[PDB]
Amino acid sequence: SEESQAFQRQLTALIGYDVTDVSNVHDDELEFTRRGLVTPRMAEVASRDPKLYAMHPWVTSKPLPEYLWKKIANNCIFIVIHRSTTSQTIKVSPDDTPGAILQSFDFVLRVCGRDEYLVGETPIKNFQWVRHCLKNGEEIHVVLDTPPDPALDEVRKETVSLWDCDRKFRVKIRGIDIPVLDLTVFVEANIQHGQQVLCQRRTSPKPFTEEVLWNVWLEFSIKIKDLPKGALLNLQIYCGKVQLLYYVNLLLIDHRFLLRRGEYVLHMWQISSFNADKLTSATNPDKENSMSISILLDNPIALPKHQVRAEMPNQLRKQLEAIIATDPLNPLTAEDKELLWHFRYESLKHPKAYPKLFSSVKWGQQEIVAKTYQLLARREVWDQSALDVGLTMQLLDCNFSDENVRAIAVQKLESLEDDDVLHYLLQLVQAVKFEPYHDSALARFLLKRGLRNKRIGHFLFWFLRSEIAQSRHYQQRFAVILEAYLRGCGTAMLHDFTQQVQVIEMLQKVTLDIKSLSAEDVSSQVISQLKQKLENLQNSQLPESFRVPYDPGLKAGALAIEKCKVMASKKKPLWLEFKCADPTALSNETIGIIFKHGDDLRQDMLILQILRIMESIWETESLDLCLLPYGCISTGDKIGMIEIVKDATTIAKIQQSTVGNTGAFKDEVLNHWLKEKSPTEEKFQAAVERFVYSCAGYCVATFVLGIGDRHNDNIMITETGNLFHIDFGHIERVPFVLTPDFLFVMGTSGKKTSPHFQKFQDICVKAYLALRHHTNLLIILFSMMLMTGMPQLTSKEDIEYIRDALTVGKNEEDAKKYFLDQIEVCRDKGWTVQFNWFL
Ligand SMILES: Cc1c(-c2cccnc2)nc2cc(F)ccc2c1N1CC(C)(C)c2ccc(N3CCOCC3)cc21
Repeated sequence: SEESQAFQRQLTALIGYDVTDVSNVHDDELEFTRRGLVTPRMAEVASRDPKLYAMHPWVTSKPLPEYLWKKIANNCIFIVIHRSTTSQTIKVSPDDTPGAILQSFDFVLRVCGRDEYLVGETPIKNFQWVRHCLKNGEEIHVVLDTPPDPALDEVRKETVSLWDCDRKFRVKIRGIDIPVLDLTVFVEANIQHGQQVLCQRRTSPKPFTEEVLWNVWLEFSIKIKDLPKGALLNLQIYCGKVQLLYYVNLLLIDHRFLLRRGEYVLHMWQISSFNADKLTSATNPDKENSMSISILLDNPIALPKHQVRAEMPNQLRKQLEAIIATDPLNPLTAEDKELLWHFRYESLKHPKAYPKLFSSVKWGQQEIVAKTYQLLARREVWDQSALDVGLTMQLLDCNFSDENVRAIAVQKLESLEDDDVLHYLLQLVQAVKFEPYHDSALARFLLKRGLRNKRIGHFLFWFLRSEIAQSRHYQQRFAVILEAYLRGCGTAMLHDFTQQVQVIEMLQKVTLDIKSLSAEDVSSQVISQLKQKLENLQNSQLPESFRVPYDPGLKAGALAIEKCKVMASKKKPLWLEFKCADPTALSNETIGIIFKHGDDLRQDMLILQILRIMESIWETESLDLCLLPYGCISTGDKIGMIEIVKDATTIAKIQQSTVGNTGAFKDEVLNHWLKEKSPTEEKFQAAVERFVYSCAGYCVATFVLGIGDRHNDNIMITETGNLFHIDFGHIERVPFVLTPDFLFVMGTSGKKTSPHFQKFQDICVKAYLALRHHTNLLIILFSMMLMTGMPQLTSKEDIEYIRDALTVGKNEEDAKKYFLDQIEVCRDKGWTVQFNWFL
């Protein structure tokens, strides 16, 4: 090809990884998966509606919450429509479709300021933009526009069976080789299914020289026929009690159902328990620095494909139901497992048993797996059950290495409306890390949902890009998936993405480079160089405009160079501000972005995403808690962008402005800072109200996530009362932050109970118990968040935190008093922890 000369090179610049490269493989799975994904791409590319894809209307089908109906004025909402200069307002009823607004005099209603549209056979109350304008209390400003051309979305034209082998499995350990290094070393070969170790053998310990040869056949007790698809040969290196130093993996049954054979020279990863990177089929690309193991597999041999009780004692049925009932983090004993397995079919009638049930399968037995597959072909009850994401997630996590088990989870995700895919996208993307193969139902599901929706597609991109840039363990796989998406998203977005990448690489350089200029307190000279470079950048590199990666509605244009700065901070982040590229954007507010190196923002992304989830949980119960989960995209290695939240300062700086440094903390400061930012009493008390919700939200949220105890230049408030935590990329005590200054805004002091503080407790306990009505879901998101986002060798102990936090097994009454105890610890401690942070 001759125009693939541009296209492929263009794809590599957009992906941030050369997909075609085969220097770091030992088989052809990645290349296979590229080819295997063409079909699911062609299928979505071809079946999606050209025009709806072009306008990507962002819509929901949940009920309009109680808090937003109470904001409707006599079943009528106002919409302002703009032509040239002149515009006029129109009365509308929540049920009005855009078409039923068009004939009210071919064009299309575009939102003012944004690349957001109000088109399609859904009521106007069902568009998120409208729901946003009610949320904050804004008028809906639209523009009579001609619909964008689908031609721009155009997509460029593109011999013996296994269950007959009764011989025991064995692998030759030839030896190991470190290029550069006084103890001893041995090799541990685990046959793994999920996190479960089926069989384990060791070499005898040898002296640890830069080369160690064993030449030994490690014979296993598991038969070849007893190997299940998705089994991992996990080779590990310990030294000497012992210590794990290098790990590496190899699928025993490969992507064409063939049993793995022959000579392998695999490069291994170092160490710096439950951790997604520990499961990777990827080899270490650093050939020169890293340790490698040499092995031999020999005996082709292929794995094939296949083609009742329900009357139990009382004591037994209950014991089963007690097991089904326990949380996702509860250990199943041998007794538990044997019980679930025997009552297989009774258990199948309970969708909630599924995780626990398929955790009872002895995957090291061919016949058992067969019975399991029999069982899965009988899933009417499952197939009929209403979607449960908490349940669906549990089956996609690290404890399930089975294509068919995982398929049934992805089956349920199929029914998510595009709104919920956005809510779970990040976590789903991360769950790809648990998939035993590069091609899987989960990867294809993300592929096609991404292709069907420019919004899911846009974030999909950034999420895969984020990992490709900083995970050697999973860049190859994500790269394959992203290339797949890119070859289907259509020229328009490829042009968008291209612009987006260029801009952020221009700016990352200006961050990299500026950071270097400062001895750790802003220099006078650094202002010269920054403002020079930002002018020197706008001259001949920055485009007329680019999409804001954390908000793809918003196009950013020229820089507000005058307003750009670098914080008095040790990580020297950039404070950039951009004019909106949209003339129709009847704002004047800039678009504010922070660029920061030094922090791992993948951790922020994860926590922020969880917060958006807690929000929608609250929505199901008609609660609003006015969390502020600001946009934040990680783009590379310890570097990314952060939404600047307009009119907001930190609690600490409010303490630093009235009292000064060495914080002799005063209580009245916040309340009269608020007062002094409020114009009227009306807008003041609304701001105090917003604070009661804001505070309680972040109280409940931070405690549950165990990130509650915080230094308070990490808590921010808007001039309109909105409290919100920031910089999550960090982590005697305190459950969450509820200081005398917050309490005084509520109207309390030391030991009292104002009208608002009662409401605070009321709102708290409601929020806390609402979360508990999704215990299972939060537990799994938290587990998954730890395993894929926080490198820490994260243990059971780390994860068991949220069990306690959400007081599992406890009744509603008992937990309400648990949470109220928490509040009272904060009441009791006052300024102690805050003061203690200082040093
Ligand atoms: C709090 C604050 C502030 C700040 C703003 C108002 C009052 N006091 C401090 N200014 C900054 C200016 C910069 F150029 C860079 C960073 C900050 C900054 N930080 C520090 C840090 C940890 C990098 C950070 C992380 C998130 C945020 N956000 C602030 C914008 O709101 C969304 C998130 C700010 C800051």
